[PDB]
Amino acid sequence: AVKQLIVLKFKDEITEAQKEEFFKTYVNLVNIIPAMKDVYWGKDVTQKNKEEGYTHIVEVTFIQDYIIHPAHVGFGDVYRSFWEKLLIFDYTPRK
Amino acid sequence: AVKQLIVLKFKDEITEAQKEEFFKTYVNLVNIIPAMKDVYWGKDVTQKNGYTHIVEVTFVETIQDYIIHPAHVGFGDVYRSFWEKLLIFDYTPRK
Repeated sequence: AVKQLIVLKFKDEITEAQKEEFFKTYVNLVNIIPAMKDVYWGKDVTQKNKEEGYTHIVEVTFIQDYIIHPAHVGFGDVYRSFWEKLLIFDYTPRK
Repeated sequence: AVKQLIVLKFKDEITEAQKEEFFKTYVNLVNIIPAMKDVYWGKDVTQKNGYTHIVEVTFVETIQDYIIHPAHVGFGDVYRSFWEKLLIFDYTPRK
């Protein structure tokens, strides 16, 4: 199974309630994007690399059907102003 | 459950065989460290952004035990010349 890791920092203007609604909306995308099987998210507690400033993590389990899906594109349309930086990684987890 | 996410880029001199050995050793750490419950790793395929690899470790208090642990310290002592940069995040996955 294939995973997508999203690492992000929100702009300073964005409030806590706004972030909770951002993640809740992204989690509910699972029910309307057939490619999306699972989503978890989390906030970094240790701030080991605070020079970089990334604060949150999203784990999505599945990608082209998702990328152009209007729900996915629409989510990007609504919330793009929320994030100051963003890294995306796609990979197959192994041992 | 608490997860540790490690994002890294290797030095250009590091070879594919070395990286494979790096990850197999890191994965076997689950056998030596009681706090370490599970490990997966993967290589980013998309290159959307310089980071190339991810490691997912499954366990916050029992993270301190891992961090100080001689096997974890020893792993860093062996292999830290391998990586050019790394990010580390600790979080509790939720939805």
